[PDB]
Amino acid sequence: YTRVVWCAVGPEEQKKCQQWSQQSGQNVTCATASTTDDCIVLVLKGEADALNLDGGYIYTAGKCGLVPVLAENRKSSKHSSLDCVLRPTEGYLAVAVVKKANEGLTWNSLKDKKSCHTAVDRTAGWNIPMGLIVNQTGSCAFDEFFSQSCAPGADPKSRLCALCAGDDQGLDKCVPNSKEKYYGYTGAFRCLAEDVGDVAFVKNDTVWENTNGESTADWAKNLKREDFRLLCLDGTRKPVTEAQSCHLAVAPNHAVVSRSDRAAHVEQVLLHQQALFGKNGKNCPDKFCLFKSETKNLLFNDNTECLAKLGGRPTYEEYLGTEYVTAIANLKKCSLEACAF
Ligand SMILES: *[C@@H]1O[C@H](CO)[C@@H](O[C@@H]2O[C@H](CO)[C@@H](O)[C@H](O)[C@H]2NC(C)=O)[C@H](O)[C@H]1NC(C)=O
Ligand SMILES: O=C(O)Cc1c[nH]c2ccccc12
Ligand SMILES: [Fe+3]
Ligand SMILES: [Zn+2]
Ligand SMILES: [Zn+2]
Repeated sequence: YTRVVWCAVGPEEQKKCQQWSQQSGQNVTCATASTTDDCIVLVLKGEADALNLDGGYIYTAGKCGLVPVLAENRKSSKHSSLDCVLRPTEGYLAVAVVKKANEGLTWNSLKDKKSCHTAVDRTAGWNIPMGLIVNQTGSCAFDEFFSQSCAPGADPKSRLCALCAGDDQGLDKCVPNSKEKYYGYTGAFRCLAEDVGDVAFVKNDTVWENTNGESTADWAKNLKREDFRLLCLDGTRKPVTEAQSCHLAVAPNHAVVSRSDRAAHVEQVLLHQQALFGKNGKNCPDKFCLFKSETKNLLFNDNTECLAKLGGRPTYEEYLGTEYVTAIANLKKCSLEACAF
C-alpha cells in the first residue's frame, strides 16, 4: 500500500538501494537507470517515485512538473536551537580548487588549462563555472575554453571527455554516473588530486572530506589541505579555510524530487525511513546507514545529517531561488518553456 520505488543511478547506487530495500522489508524497492535524466523519465512515467538530485537536475525535473519534497541538511553551528528536520538548509559553497604547487594559476589564467567537472549540468561542477565563463567570455563556445576536461555526460569523443577514465576495464568513459572514475564531487576532486586536470569545480566540503586522513581511499590518504588552493573571482588564491570569502556561488542543497501527485506519500515514507536509518536512527550504525558509503556519495551525500522539511511549500523555482534560475536559463540559451522529454 505505502510502498516507494527509488531510482538508483548506475550499478553501485543499485547495490546500496537493494540493501536498503532488504532492510526496509520492501517498504522501499529499487529501479535502475544509467543516468539521472533516465531516472527523471522513470519518475514521469510512474515507474519510479523519487530520487535525490543536485540543483541543476531539479531544474530539468522542475520543467517536467516534478517537485522538491525534502532537502539534505548537513552539520551546522547556527540554528542550533532547532531539530534537523525542522532546521532550514544553508546551501553549499561552489569552489574552484587547484594545487598550491601550481603557482601563478588564477581565475584569470584558466583558458587552455585542464579542467575537472562533477558532471555536465550539475551546480558546482558545471552551471556555476561555465555560466561565469560564458559571461566573462561573451561567447557560447564553452567547449573550446579548456584544452581538455573531464565533464561526465558530454560527447565521449569531444575534448570535454578527453580526461575521463571510464571504469576498471576502461569501459564507460565519460558516463554520468559513478562507474566513471572522475565522476561527481569525489571523482572531480580525484581528477585534480592525481594531476590529470589543473582545476576541479567541486563544493567546499569535498576538499575537507578527502584530505588530512578524512578519506581512507588509497588516492586520498596522503592528501593534505595545505597543498590546495581556492581560486577567487577577484584574481587571488586563498587557503581552503577561506571558503566563506573565496567561492563562485552558494548553491541550493541537493533535494529529493517526486511527481506532485506522489509527493505527500514519498515524504511520509522518507521521514519514517530516516527515523530508522538516519544519523541516529534505530538501525544505524547497527544494521544499515542511509547516509553512508565510503566517500562515494551514493543516493545521498555522505555528510547528510538528516532530510529536512521545506517551509512555505516551495515550487522548484522558489526552492532553487531566482538568482540561480536566471543563471541556468542564460547558460541554456548557449546550447524556455517546455519539458525536455
Ligand atoms: C566547508 O565544509 C566544511 C565541512 O563540511 C565545514 O566545516 C565543518 O563544519 C562543522 C560545523 O561548523 C564542524 O563541526 C565540522 O567539524 C567541520 N568539518 C570539517 C571536516 O572541518 C565548513 O563550515 C564549510 N565552510 C564553508 C566556508 O562553507
Ligand atoms: O534552501 C536552499 O538550499 C535553496 C534555496 C531556496 N530559496 C532560495 C533563495 C535564494 C538562494 C537559495 C535558495
Ligand atoms: Fe551539487
Ligand atoms: Zn558569496
Ligand atoms: Zn511559494
